[PDB]
Amino acid sequence: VPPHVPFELSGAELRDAIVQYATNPIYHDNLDWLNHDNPYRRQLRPQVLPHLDYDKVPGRENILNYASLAVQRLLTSVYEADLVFFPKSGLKGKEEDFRAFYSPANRALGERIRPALERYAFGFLDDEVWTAQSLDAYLDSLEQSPVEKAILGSADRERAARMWLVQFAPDFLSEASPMMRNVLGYYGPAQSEWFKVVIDEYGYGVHDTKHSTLFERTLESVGLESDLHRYWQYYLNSSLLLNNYFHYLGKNHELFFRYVGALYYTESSLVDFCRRADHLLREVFGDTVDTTYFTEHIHIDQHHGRMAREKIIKPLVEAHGDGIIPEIVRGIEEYRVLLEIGDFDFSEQIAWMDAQPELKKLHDPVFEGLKQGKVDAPVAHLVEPRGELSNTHCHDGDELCHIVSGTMRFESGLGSSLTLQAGEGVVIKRNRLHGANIESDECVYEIHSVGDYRKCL
Amino acid sequence: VPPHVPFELSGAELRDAIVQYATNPIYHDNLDWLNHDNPYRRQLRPQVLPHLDYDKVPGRENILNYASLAVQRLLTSVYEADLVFFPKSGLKGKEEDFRAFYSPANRALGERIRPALERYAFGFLDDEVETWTAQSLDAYLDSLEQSPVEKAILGSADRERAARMWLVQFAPDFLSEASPMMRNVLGYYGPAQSEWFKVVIDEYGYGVHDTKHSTLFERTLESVGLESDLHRYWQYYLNSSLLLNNYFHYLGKNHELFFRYVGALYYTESSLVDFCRRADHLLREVFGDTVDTTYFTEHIHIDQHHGRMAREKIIKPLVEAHGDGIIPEIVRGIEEYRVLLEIGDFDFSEQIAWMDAQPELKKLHDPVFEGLKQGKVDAPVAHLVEPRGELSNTHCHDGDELCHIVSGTMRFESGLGSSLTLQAGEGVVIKRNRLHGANIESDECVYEIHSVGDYRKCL
Repeated sequence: VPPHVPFELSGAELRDAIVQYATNPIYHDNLDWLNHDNPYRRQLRPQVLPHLDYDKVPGRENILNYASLAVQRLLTSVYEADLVFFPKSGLKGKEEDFRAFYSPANRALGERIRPALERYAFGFLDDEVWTAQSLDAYLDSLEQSPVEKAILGSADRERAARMWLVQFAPDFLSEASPMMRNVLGYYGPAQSEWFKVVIDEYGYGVHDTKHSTLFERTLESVGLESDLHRYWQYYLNSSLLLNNYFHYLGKNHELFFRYVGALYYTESSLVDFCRRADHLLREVFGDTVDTTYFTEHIHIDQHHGRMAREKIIKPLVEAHGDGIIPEIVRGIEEYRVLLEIGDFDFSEQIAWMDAQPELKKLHDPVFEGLKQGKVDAPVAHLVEPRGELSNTHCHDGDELCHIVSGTMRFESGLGSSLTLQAGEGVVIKRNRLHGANIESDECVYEIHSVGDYRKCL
Repeated sequence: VPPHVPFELSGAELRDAIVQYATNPIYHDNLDWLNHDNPYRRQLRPQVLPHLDYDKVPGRENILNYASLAVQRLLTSVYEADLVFFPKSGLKGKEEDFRAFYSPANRALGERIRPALERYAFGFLDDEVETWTAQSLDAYLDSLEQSPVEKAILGSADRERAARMWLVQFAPDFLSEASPMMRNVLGYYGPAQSEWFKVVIDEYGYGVHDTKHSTLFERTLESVGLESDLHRYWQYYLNSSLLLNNYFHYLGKNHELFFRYVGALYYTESSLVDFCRRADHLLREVFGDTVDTTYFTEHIHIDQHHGRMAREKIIKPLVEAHGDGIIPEIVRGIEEYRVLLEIGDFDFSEQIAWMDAQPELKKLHDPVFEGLKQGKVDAPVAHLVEPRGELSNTHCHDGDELCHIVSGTMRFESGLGSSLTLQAGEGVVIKRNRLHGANIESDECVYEIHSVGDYRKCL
């Protein structure tokens, strides 16, 4: 028997493999801000991917850096090759993109880089996070939320709530897809118990009461659309991370017990989430908003937490022993970490959107500070024609964008834009999602990499 | 944007990649004939994988050759990394194998070769299966005696053995019932998604485990003395059984084939009652009162299946929403599946005939062994010497072979419950494409293998 050469992919070969997957034409930059009813096109900004170092895994303090956002976007596209999508208007005239996404090549190229991508995306959780006795003590251990504060306190509550709702589109519109990955196969009575939870989310198979269909009504009632992924460029790093974590747990069955932990915790908190979400949306929108998606779990026992602990966790540790409980605990603790990152990232993004007029004015003192040599900042000189749309991304330090001539639409969130004319500009805050489009025949501008804009004031 | 290098994997690079996947220790030869409640070990015979040509895709006349068997075994193992299994006895003591099967490496190595394995396994269908409209499709759908399995089992020299061999062929499918179909309910698509989910719920007993259909088939197996741990009977799974099961994982994993699965689902539903009626009858005739056929008698009532729904609430809205251009794919799913069924019928009939003929083929060794000694045939011969316990895991050869035992004792295994004891001077004719293996029972065995091709030419 020939020796087994262990799987290995790193360095430049990994970079080339990531670029190879992502240069499929369906992943190239969009010429618009939105995907118009095409579930096969996802913007991965492949032109940047040759220049990222996938081998040095980031810690938590840098997981909102651009390389992390790029990897979350890559991973969502890789996981979703396993999901069935058709356009709302039907497949007609989109068959070419359909076959570019569902192809042997696109699957194999994505699956080859998936281990490296998952190390980059989730490796930081190793540093961030047993008997049956203490386990049942640990689970016994388990107020305005940060999201409520961000939305209710925003200078544009409806814009902030709409930005929040679209973060959930890939999760809620494909509701229970990652959980369904754990029902394939042949194992104990726990398998039918997992299946029961999936069935509830699918509305027992009645499409009108399928939970995804209810969230369609929620989106449409506040003037948003329900086609995936219309708002791809407005998905925060942290929202993709949260969604990706459950596909990670569901696809990789050595993490099955981590998912058992996460299922208990999410079911246990589902009612409080839906009540807060129902309350918040009615506050912001009034009678207009359809919150049926959430009010289907506003009764106190309208969840699966009690059965998750009794008929999933209990039989599994008995059949497989206490060696699995540290994984059950780890799934709970990892999910809680990701939730905190989401709260931080979302609140930061809303504050960044709300501050746009002040940050346009702050361009002036920051620019003057550069003249005075307060910061020795690298400069980039760019010239771009009309319609050259920079798909949304972020930078890892603060940047100053200064318009020499022309007109730029500076995009900072859904419904959040600035028109920058000659002599104007904007302070771009580190890790904030933003993009730009050129709305004059030509635009000449500069990007100064100031690091920390406060040193220029 | 850098230029896109199209995915490419062929020749020696592909051979090395298949070897690299398959040399994971959980895939090495078993020292016994059975896997003993360990669902992470699958025998891929990796030592022979360097010497197969994965680039030349066989046609139908050659899809029971050994390379096709080896690819079916690989593909089953690749697909099943997506399925959850735990040992019946629990995970304690099997954690290392558990993590060897569910690892980033094992998945990534298998997924890299999956395109090439699927071309090898399924490419012949392009030739076996040749614009449409909504009710030219309805005319075609409307257009769709002892069954081959009924004849194979009830015509057998050993009815019970033939039926047990048949039942174990279904273990990977029935014990993971509806797993490939579940692959189609992930995502976000129209009303068809919830109609598909209905069918999945129905084969999983609606989340009640004792009513769940895999548990019913567990009771079938145990009622005739077989076990229901996966994959206990791996070495007795025929090429065609794996091929049929893999075809649905293929359709399920690769959503460009979604409409083929829509067709296949209709055809299997509208065939299910006939199949279950015949299975229930033949098992009762073979085993009597002892056999539990509830798994089958769940579906012995005419029109109590999902076929009408699949036509009305799945096929009809998808054709309206996505256009008539998907109809050739719906038909192709039906026609490709029917080809695979024909192959299964032949392969299983051949295997049972081969098990039943073991006494005669042991005697046929004598006129064939001498026929070679008569200048008659110029057949290559390998001289093999092997120690005790050298269990050759089951495989097949592409031509007839004569096995002659110079000295020692060999257990020659031709099927579940089908064995020969071969001693000095004795031997057996090994028929092309038939599944078999051997174990050395003395502590040394000297024997010879003559590639006679067609043993007829030595008579």
